[PDB]
Amino acid sequence: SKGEELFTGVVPILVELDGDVNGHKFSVRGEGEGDATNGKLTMKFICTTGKLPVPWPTLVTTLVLCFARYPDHMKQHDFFKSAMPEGYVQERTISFEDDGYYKTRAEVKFEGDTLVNRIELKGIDFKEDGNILGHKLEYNFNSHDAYITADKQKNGIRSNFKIRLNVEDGSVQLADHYQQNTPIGDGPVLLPDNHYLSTQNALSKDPNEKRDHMVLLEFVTASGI
Repeated sequence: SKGEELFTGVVPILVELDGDVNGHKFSVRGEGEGDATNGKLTMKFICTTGKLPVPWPTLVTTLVLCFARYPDHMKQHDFFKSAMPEGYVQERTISFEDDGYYKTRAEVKFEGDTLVNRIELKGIDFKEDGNILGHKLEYNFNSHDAYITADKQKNGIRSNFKIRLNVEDGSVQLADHYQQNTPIGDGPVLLPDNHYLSTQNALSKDPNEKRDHMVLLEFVTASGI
């Protein structure tokens, strides 16, 4: 795949998110690099408008599946890299149990040598002292698997998956994700057989950083074929 050739080394990443949750407007910018050969990415994100009005763990999945590692032994098509450099649109509904929901639309594509994820996020119907707007979630993110299927009619893929967010009182709150991806432009893409992506995330803080921020290490690996 020609798109696959763009990922054999280390690739710089830029993430830009404009958000509006219950009328609270905010922006996030992130920079880092991705190593798709190892399924690895490292990022630092900053809330550039001041205080982030939602917990950072609720934004992890919104803030580049082209950096997944697709192992040889499954020998299956990589939709996300095959769409590059022109890239793809990634859209989601994210529902939080007994609370509001996010709607997201992002374009993932090369701008020069940088893989860019540019996102528009809207949050609706949140409770002002629920776990999200009330900041009652732990600063961590559990490992999870997500099932990927081909969407033949839209020449893309879909994925419905759940995330278990840890609440400060010891319980969990489900954030259910409903995702669809479609290619940008008219280049040919590879539609995969059904498979899984497995993800792990390590969240930390920069001790010299005064702004509201998140340092992230993430691994994404394909399986099941």
